[PDB]
Amino acid sequence: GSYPTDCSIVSFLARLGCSSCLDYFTTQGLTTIYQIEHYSMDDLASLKIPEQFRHAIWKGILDHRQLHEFSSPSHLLRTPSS
Repeated sequence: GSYPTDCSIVSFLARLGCSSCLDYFTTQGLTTIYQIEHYSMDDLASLKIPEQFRHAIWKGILDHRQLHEFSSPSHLLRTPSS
């Protein structure tokens, strides 16, 4: 519902076994996983998601972010700004 989407908090949470947590996401306006693809433990906690769930959920979101940006020691450089 509401425009086409890919990964939803419903399926995203279902895979982790915490679909009930959706109420906390919807209560703030989050229905898609992408909407929180870059969510922090703070934001997740702000929505009212418990620490026992925010961690699991947060973990799932992080794993999704790694797909877009991988990490490796001594491989690629970057141009830092102070």
